[PDB]
Amino acid sequence: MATIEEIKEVVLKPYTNHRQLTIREVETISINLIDLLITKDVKDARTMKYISRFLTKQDYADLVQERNLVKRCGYPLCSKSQARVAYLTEYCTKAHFRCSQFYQFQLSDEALFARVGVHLDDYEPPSEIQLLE
Ligand SMILES: [Zn+2]
Repeated sequence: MATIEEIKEVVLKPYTNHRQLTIREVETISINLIDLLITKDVKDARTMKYISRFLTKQDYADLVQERNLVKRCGYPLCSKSQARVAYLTEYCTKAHFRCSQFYQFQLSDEALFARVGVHLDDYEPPSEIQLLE
C-alpha cells in the first residue's frame, strides 16, 4: 500500500522546493516517514530501494520494533505478522529475518541531516541498494 508517490505527497511535499532544511524539518521527515511505514507495508522493491535514502541503520532498527508493537513482521515489505510476539519475535520467517538484515547492512549511518539534498526529487544515492532474492 506504500509507494514512492505516496511518500512524495504525504511526507516530502512541504520540502520539495527548499534549498536547505533545518535539523527540525529533517526530523519531521523521519517521524512522518517512519509513521507511514508503521500504518502501511511497502508495496515495492522500487519503494524499498527509494526509502533507503531516508533511514539510518538505527532508524531501521526502530522501524522493526515499532512494527512488532503493531503485530507486523519487521521487514517493511511484509503484509504478514511476526511468528511469535531467537529472531522470531521480530519476523514471520527466518527468510524475512535475513532479508531484513541484508537490507539494513546497506543503510548508511550518516545522519540524515548531513545527506545533502536528500529531500529533492533529484537526489542521487551513493550506491544502488540491493534486495535479497
Ligand atoms: Zn515477513
